[PDB]
Amino acid sequence: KRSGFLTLGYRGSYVARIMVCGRIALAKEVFGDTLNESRDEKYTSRFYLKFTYLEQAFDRLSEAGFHMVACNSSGTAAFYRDDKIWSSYTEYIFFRP
Amino acid sequence: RSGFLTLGYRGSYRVARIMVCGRIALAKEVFGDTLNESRDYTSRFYLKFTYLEQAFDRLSEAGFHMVACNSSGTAAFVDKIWSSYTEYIFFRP
Amino acid sequence: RSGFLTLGYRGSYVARIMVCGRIALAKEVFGDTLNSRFYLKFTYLEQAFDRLSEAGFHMVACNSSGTAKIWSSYTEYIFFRP
Amino acid sequence: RSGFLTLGYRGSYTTARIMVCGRIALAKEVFGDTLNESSRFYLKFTYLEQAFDRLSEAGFHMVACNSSGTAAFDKIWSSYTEYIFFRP
Repeated sequence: KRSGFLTLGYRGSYVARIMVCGRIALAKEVFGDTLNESRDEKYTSRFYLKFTYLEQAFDRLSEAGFHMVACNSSGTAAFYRDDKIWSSYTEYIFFRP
Repeated sequence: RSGFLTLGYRGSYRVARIMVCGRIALAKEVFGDTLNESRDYTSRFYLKFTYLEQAFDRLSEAGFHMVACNSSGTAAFVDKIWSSYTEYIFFRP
Repeated sequence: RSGFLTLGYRGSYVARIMVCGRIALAKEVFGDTLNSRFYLKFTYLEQAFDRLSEAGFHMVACNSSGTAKIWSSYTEYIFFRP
Repeated sequence: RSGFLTLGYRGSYTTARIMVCGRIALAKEVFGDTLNESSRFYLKFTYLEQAFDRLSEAGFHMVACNSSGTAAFDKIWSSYTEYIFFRP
């Protein structure tokens, strides 16, 4: 089935890492040869994106017919007391009918 | 004087409740009489007459900084209707 | 699944360990509860970090403030699960 | 003669200057020429153990301790501990 979900993970710290989770057939259709599997899962796996920024991944998902459904963001900071270093991780859940 | 404060915002995209968890001394110092205990979320404390932006101003003037955060927002068929629940962790040295 | 958990306790170096967060996350991690300012509280040997570590939570922040003689401190631990 | 003094200490123990807060008369008496203007000052040629000895020999007792530590992704820890001393 061409329908399904695709989770887009982004681990940033304010060249980051972009993750793609979901069925393999859906990941290869939207992202092509930018996938890099890292198993750590039946018919689904997690991939890392090369030669692709976050905005480009959105354009690939938008043209493929996916829409953002859920978004799980979380960040933690560490300290003088005015300057902090944030380390966030966001998951954008996309779905295609 | 030092310690943590937790905010629990459950909004949509203005009728959102703001849960507060932490020491009673720090919560009373920042929010004052806007603290209320629901006699009906492990703290049962919420904020009256206070939006999320106003809660950030009270924490900033009191000397608290956002050290951690975790948001989770879903969407239903409607653009769309987004329902997000966010937990803010504030800390004052 | 995700969320924060806070463990605050007033000791004299030990009283109850108050728990902050959601009731769903509190009962999922702990088999103990109660009825600071927190409705739920755990009274144990302070080895609840294991019940938090294997459950998926990690210590992300900590703050201990004590005053004097005998010291009366109040420590707050911040745990988070992705 | 009597007053308060605070010793700020910052560290970064992943997976260290010393600050002094108080009156210039009390800070100059305890730490001599080790403190420099940053009132607030920072110490040189002095560790945390030696700073406690200078306050102990001067008559200051530790009355408060506020230790804090924040982490960020097995992570980068940023700890800040200040000791509040007082002499009658």
